[PDB]
Amino acid sequence: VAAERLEPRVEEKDGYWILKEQFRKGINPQEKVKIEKEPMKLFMENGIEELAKIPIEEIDQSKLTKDDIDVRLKWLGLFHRRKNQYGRFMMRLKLPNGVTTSAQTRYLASVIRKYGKEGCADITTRQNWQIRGVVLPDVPEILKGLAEVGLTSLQSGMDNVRNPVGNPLAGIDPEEIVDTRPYTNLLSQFITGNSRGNPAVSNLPRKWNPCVVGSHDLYEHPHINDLAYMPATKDGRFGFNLLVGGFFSAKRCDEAIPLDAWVPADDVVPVCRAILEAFRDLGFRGNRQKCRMMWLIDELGVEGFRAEVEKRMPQQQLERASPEDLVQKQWERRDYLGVHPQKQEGYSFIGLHIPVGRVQADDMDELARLADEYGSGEIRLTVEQNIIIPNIETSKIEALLKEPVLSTFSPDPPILMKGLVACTGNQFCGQAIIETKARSLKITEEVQRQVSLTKPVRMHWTGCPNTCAQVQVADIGFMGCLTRDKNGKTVEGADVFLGGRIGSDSHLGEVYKKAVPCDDLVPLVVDLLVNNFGAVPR
Ligand code: SRM
Ligand code: SF4
Ligand SMILES: O=N[O-]
Ligand SMILES: [Cl-]
Ligand SMILES: [Cl-]
Ligand SMILES: [K+]
Repeated sequence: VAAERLEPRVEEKDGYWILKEQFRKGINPQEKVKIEKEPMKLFMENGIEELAKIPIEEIDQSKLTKDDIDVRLKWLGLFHRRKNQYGRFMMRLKLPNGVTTSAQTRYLASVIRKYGKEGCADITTRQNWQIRGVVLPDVPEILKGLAEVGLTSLQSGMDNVRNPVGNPLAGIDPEEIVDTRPYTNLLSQFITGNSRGNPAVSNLPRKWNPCVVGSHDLYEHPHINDLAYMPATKDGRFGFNLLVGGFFSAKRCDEAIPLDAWVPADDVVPVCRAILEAFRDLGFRGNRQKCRMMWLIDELGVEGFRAEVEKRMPQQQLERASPEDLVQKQWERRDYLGVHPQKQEGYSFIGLHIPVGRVQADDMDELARLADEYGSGEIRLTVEQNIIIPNIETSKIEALLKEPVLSTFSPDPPILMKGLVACTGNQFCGQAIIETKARSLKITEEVQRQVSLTKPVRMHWTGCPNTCAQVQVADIGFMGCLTRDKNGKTVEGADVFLGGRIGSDSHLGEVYKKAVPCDDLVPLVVDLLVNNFGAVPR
């Protein structure tokens, strides 16, 4: 690698970071959008106020403003559903560690309630909230309303640092390694500039996913994050070994690799900053399929990339990885659904199944009511698109289990539902090839009617090769495709994946059988469960 390759390609100009004039050749169209107008100005210079007043039909008549609503608004967490729900915006938060309050939940419910049939909300595979139905004229008021209740939607889409994932049992599990909340909180504060915007990390070549591990279970999926903090003691000091570059895409899925770096616990933010600066400064900005950070690591080599991180650390210090980390390889991932005692004597948490992560406003209000009546007004989201209500006095559990809403959001649903994960799909997502959420529920219900089993089989449904629902981690994964029935008619189908493992002994699954019509999946899956996962026909 020539020394010229290491020249930073972006520069700070008037509070924002822009590609240098000599590093603009051959850039992709998204890079051109970012140069044409700085997306962060919509928030930081209140550009949204005037934009929101322009009728959408008028907005669509010019490239600049159409790009504002279709692309730049993703820096404010707003996602125009142009193809499948025209004129409506999905809105996505920052929610470090998946932690929400009842007041925040009620606020979000109040926003979606306004939109009637166009509104609903979803828990995401980064333990985050998305709300739906938003119209552009309401955006300024919603941004103000979010801030009022202590929420931000900043930098949650496009070429930004995505939701910092942590241990859903942080602070409450007797078996936790380290409470991840302080760290994910710090990361989110750093990323968003304390909810004011942080332009230093908002012009990346591509999206970038961070997580902080605090569980032996590895609930945080460190193997598939761009930066994963693995708790590790080194030379008598608590800190983190760092894994880098994990990612999924249509073209390529790769597990994170060791940076060969350990940082003291207090250096979590400094090293996040150093890694992001190196990625921002040096990353490829051509073909979008080759812009994730792993591609830079491969170009420089991991040692070459490490040197770039090291030079950007305070005092240019970056220790080598600790020989061992604190995560115990002797471990079985634990079910968190149901009632579990906390480390605080006399308290329990309850994990509740949210079918395919989908809720309506009334459901949100009810969950918020439960968290207030039974817990501490806290609702935690999980990456399987479920919830945990922590901090419940154990003597209240008997009454809680009788609450009518628990018949819908159950502490003990059938085992296949416990592990079911599904992306948005074509109800709202323009890239989706198939409908996912309704279909996956229907198929799973039919499968479980036919077989019983005791193994916690994890089934993931994703609507297109972007694999937002992570089919490569599943015991059985389903990737949307179009295929053909016996008469040659177009039908929805799935490419079926097998081989995904999570926890310490992680492994990426691969296509097992292509082009299976969705209407033919039940017998295939029933047989796979009996033959490979110990299921028994009813
Ligand atoms: C909501 C969510 C799936 C869900 O049902 O839970 C989701 C939904 C979408 N993803 Fe994703 N992704 C979601 C997690 C993921 C993950 C999983 C993860 O983070 O562990 C991945 C795979 C892992 C990874 O990225 O390394 C993922 C890979 C993508 C990709 C492919 C990235 C790539 O490098 O090629 C895109 C397309 C892109 O960014 O170019 C995409 C694009 C999109 C968009 C924003 C596309 C769009 O504008 O329509 C989807 C919005 C649909 C909608 O209305 O909801 N989404 N997306 C997840 C939101 C997470 C969050 O709260 O921030
Ligand atoms: S996997 Fe495809 S269909 Fe599903 S939410 Fe992601 S982009 Fe949309
Ligand atoms: O928002 N899915 O990258
Ligand atoms: Cl995006
Ligand atoms: Cl679209
Ligand atoms: K779920």
